Amino acid sequence: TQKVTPALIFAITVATIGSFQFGYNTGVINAPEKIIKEFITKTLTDKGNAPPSEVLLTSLWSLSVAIFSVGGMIGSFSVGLFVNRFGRRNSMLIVNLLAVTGGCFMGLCKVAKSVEMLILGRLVIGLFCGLCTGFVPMYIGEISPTALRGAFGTLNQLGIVVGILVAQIFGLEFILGSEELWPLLLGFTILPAILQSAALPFCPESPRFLLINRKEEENAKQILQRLWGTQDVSQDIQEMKDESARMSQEKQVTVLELFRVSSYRQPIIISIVLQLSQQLSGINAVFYYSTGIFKDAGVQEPIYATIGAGVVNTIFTVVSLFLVERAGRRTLHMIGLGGMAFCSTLMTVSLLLKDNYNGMSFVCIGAILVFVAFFEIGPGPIPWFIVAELFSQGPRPAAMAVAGCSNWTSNFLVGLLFPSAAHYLGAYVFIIFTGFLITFLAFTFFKVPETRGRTFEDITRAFEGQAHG
Ligand SMILES: CCCCCCCC/C=C/CCCCCCCC(=O)OC[C@H](O)CO
Ligand SMILES: CCCCCCCC/C=C/CCCCCCCC(=O)OC[C@H](O)CO
Ligand SMILES: CCCCCCCC/C=C/CCCCCCCC(=O)OC[C@H](O)CO
Ligand SMILES: CCCCCCCC/C=C/CCCCCCCC(=O)OC[C@H](O)CO
Ligand SMILES: CCCCCCCC/C=C/CCCCCCCC(=O)OC[C@H](O)CO
Ligand SMILES: CCCCCCCC/C=C\CCCCCCCC(=O)OC[C@H](O)CO
Ligand SMILES: C=CCCCCCCCCCO[C@@H]1[C@@H](O)[C@@H](O)O[C@H](CO)[C@H]1O
Repeated sequence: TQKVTPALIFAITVATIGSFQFGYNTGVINAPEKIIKEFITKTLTDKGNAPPSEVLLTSLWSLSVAIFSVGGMIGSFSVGLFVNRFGRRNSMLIVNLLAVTGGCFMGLCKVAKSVEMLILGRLVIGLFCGLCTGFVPMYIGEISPTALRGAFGTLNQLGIVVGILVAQIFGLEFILGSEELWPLLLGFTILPAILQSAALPFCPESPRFLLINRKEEENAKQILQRLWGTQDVSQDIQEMKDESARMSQEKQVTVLELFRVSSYRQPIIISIVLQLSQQLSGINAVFYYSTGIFKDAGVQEPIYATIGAGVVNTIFTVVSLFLVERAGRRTLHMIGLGGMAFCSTLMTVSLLLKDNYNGMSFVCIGAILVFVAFFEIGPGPIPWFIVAELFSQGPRPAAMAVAGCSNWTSNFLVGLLFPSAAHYLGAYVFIIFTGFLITFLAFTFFKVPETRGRTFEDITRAFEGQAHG
C-alpha cells in the first residue's frame, strides 16, 4: 500500500546532499597537497618569515587535513543538541551556515594569504560534515517506509561516494586542481549547501519527530499519507504511538545513560563496534595510499587507476542498495568484512612477492579494487544507517551522537597511526586491518541482529527481552 512518491524521493535526495558534502570534503583535500604546501610556503615568506622546513610544512599540512576530522568528532557528537531542539529538517537547514562559512574561509584563504583561514575553514567544514553524518541517516531512517529503510539508508553512502568521486574528478589538474583554481576546488562546497538550503524548507519534518517528540499526531499522519502515497498508515501511526508511550515512560536519555542501561548497552556496543568495523577496515588508508601503491606496482597512470577505484566505490554502493533488503544487513556486512579480509591479506602477500614474481604486481592492483568493492557491499553503507535502526525515538539522537563520534574518532586514529605503523611493518601493515576485519566478522555473526523489515519497536523489545536475561 506504501509507494515511493516523488515527494519521498525529493526529501531523501535533498537530505543526501549533506552526504555528498561529507564525501566531497573527505576526498577533495588529497589531490592538491603539493599546490597547498607551496601556498603555505609562499605565505610564510610573503609575510617576511623564513621558508618552512620540510617538517614544519608537513606539520601544517597534516594539521590542514586532520583538523577536518577533529571538527567532525565534535560535530557528530553534537547532533543531540540540534535535532530535538530544532527538529531534523530544521537542523539540516541551520547548519548550512557552517558549510557556507567554512567554504568561504577556504575559498578566500589564498587571496587573504592566510594559512589560519585554511585551517579554520577545514575545522568549520569538519563541524558541518560531522553534524551531517548524524543528521542525514537520522532523517532518512525516520521518514522511510519500514520495508525500504535499509535501501533508502544506503542512499546516504551513495551520496558520500559520489561526493568522493566528484572530488577526485575536480581535483584533476586540468579541472580545478591547479595552482590558480584550487581555492575554488575547496570553495565548491558552498554550492551544494546553497542548493540544499533552498530545497530544505519544502521537505517535511520527520513525522516520527512530529508525532512522538511533539505529540502532533494529525500532522504526522498527513505527512505520512503524502510521503508514502496512501491514506492507510494506521500500522505505522500506531507503532509511533507505541514509541511515544515508551518515551514518556523512560527518563530523558543521556550519552552516559546508554552505557549504564542494559537495554541500551547492547545496541550501543553493537553501534560503536560496527563503526569501528567500517573505519578499522583500513578503507581510508587503502584509498588514500592506493595511488602510491598502484604506482609502485607499475601502473603507468596511477591517478586514473585511483579514479577507477572511486568508480568501483560507487558502482558497488549501488549494488548494496539493491541487495540490502533482500540479503539483510548481517549477510552484506559479513560478506564485505570477509572479502576485505581476503583482499588486505592479498595486498600484503602481493607486495611482499612482487619484486621476485612480477605477475604479483597485477594481483596487488586487483586486490585494491576488489577490496573497495567488498567494502561498499556492506561495511560502507550499513554502519551509517543501522544505528538509527537499533534504537527507538527517545535514545536515537544520543546514540547516533556517540556512534557517529566513534566513527570519526577511529578515522582520526587510523590517519594518525597508520603512517608510523606502515613505516615499521611495511607490507605487513595491512594484516593489522585483516585482524580487525576478522575480529569484527566474528562479532557481526554472533552479536548483530537482523534489522531488515522490522519496526524500531520490535528491535527495541527484543533488546529488552535479552536484557531480561
Ligand atoms: C605532483 C603530483 C601531485 C599528486 C599528489 C598525490 C595525490 C595524493 C593521493 C591521493 C589519493 C586519492 C584519494 C582521494 C579520494 C579518497 C579520499 C579518502 O578516502 O581519504 C581520506 C583522506 O585522504 C584522509 O587523509
Ligand atoms: C562538470 C560538472 C558541472 C557541475 C559543477 C557545478 C555544480 C553545481 C551544483 C552544485 C551542487 C552540488 C550538486 C548536488 C549533489 C547532490 C548529491 C546527491 O544527490 O547524490 C546522490 C544521492 O545518493 C541520491 O539520493
Ligand atoms: C575468507 C577469506 C580470508 C582468507 C585469507 C587467506 C589468504 C589467501 C591468500 C592467498 C595468496 C596466495 C597467492 C600465491 C600465488 C602464487 C604466487 C606465485 O607463485 O607467482 C608466480 C607468478 O608467475 C607471478 O609472476
Ligand atoms: C547474495 C550475496 C551477493 C553479494 C555480492 C558480492 C559482490 C562483492 C564483490 C565482488 C567482486 C568480485 C569478487 C570475486 C573476485 C573476482 C576478482 C576479479 O575478477 O576482478 C578482476 C580484477 O579487477 C583484475 O584487475
Ligand atoms: C582484537 C585483536 C585484533 C587486532 C588486530 C590483529 C593484530 C595482529 C597483527 C599483529 C602484527 C604483528 C606485530 C609484529 C611486531 C614487530 C614490529 C617490528 O619489530 O618491526 C621492526 C621493523 O622491521 C623495523 O624496520
Ligand atoms: C574471497 C572470498 C571471500 C568472500 C566471502 C567472505 C566470507 C564470509 C561471507 C559470507 C558469510 C556470511 C554470509 C552467509 C551467512 C549469513 C546468514 C546469517 O548469518 O544471517 C541470518 C540472519 O537471520 C539474516 O536474515
Ligand atoms: C588524522 C588524519 C585523518 C583525517 C581523515 C580525514 C577524512 C576523514 C573522513 C573519513 C570518511 O570515511 C568514509 C566512510 O565513513 C564511508 O562513508 O566510506 C567512505 C569511502 O567510500 C569513507 O571515505
